[PDB]
Amino acid sequence: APYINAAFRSSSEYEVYFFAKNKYVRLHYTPGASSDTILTNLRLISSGFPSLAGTPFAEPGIDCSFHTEASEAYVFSGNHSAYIDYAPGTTNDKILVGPTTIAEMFPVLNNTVFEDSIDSAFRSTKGKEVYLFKGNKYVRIAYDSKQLVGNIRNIGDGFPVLNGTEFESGIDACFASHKEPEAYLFKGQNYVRIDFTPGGKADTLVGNIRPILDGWPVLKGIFPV
Ligand SMILES: [Ca+2]
Ligand SMILES: [Cl-]
Ligand code: NA
Repeated sequence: APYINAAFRSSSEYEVYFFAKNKYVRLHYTPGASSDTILTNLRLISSGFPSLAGTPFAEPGIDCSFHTEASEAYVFSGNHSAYIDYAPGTTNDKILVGPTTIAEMFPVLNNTVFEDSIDSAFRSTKGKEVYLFKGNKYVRIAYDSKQLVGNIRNIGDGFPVLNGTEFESGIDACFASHKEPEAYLFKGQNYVRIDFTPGGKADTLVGNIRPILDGWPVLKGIFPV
């Protein structure tokens, strides 16, 4: 039971979506402060995103997601994917593409460890790049061309600061902060903050690791879900 199974940052400034099982919350956050606030109380994914009702993303829920551009995002559940427009503040949310399987959405992932499911992913600052994580492996993909960038690598090799930590063999969830170029990584009950610089994964800065319920105290008594 990882506390947070998926996360992606909103088109709304300093807002983020955290998913756990078939449910989610929408938070307003402030880097540097423990002052985070719930804007949308824990509820069914299908309630917050009606276009997802009757799909793997509603039940059992979203296990990986990343922000792309505008109010669009990629979501996953097992071996399934959808490109969606969540249209913040309106009844106009919709699936642009899918549901389809991961390999159908991204043929470059066919016959890889990513085909059957993806642990987590976050939006890079460079071009249209996105970091995908599955076990102890990661790879960058450009979401527009849908082509891979670089080789599939061990997290520990691509990110030496994460080598030896609990993130080395996997990342349960993560998202790109509105404060660039930072990201948050989540593993089990813990999380950490990073400062990354595209191309130079080796030059990643990492903070000390903390329990989720201490860094985001507002989730206390709500998470684990
Ligand atoms: Ca996950
Ligand atoms: Cl994620
Ligand atoms: Na993201």
